[PDB]
Amino acid sequence: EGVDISPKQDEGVLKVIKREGTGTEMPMIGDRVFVHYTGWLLDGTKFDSSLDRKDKFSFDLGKGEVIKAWDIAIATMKVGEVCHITCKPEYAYGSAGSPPKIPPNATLVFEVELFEFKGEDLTEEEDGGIIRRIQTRGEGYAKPNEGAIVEVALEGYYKDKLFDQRELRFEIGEGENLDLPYGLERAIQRMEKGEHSIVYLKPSYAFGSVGKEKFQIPPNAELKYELHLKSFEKA
Repeated sequence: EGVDISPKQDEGVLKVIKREGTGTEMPMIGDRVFVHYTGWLLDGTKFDSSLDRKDKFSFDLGKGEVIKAWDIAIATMKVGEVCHITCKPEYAYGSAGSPPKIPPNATLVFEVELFEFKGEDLTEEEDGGIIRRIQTRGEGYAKPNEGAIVEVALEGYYKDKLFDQRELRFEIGEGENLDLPYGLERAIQRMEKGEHSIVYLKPSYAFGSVGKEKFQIPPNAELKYELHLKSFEKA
């Protein structure tokens, strides 16, 4: 019925906006998202919803945790948006389907409401110390380990102000000598080859209480780094 939002443009995913959202942004790849849904086969013989749960239905965008359609559809939504998505079998379950639930070559339709989306917490303890927003997915799945040699492009911001900008080759576990905050080294260890990302650092994972005098960074400071991972050697 509505706008074709399939990347290939084959009318595979159709979207009608039932209620307009708020704000300019949409979730990007790797972001965790929070929705409520109601879904049905085009014929309307089986029904499903997330509404029965106290908590929102949630997953990570782009990682293939849901039907291709959702990975596509949600990356077009805004906060508070309510929409209707029609999903041709190509972008859902295709030839075989998923017996017993979903019959062969079924088109699916969803009502989806996006409540919340947030970057990935990279900290082992999930304390919100390191948050990543992916700009460009990298090709690879391998990641650096402690002692690896990396080629990075990095740009540090304090209160939206650039203080550090370099293209360097260094060793994981030796960033301190090159004035790189600990959280950054830990963020790199989570990136893939060719990944462009924005990384948010709370003071604890930044320069902490000491600050960094030469970068005009006060003690106890939130840092935004925008960094690119070119290539690397594991050791």
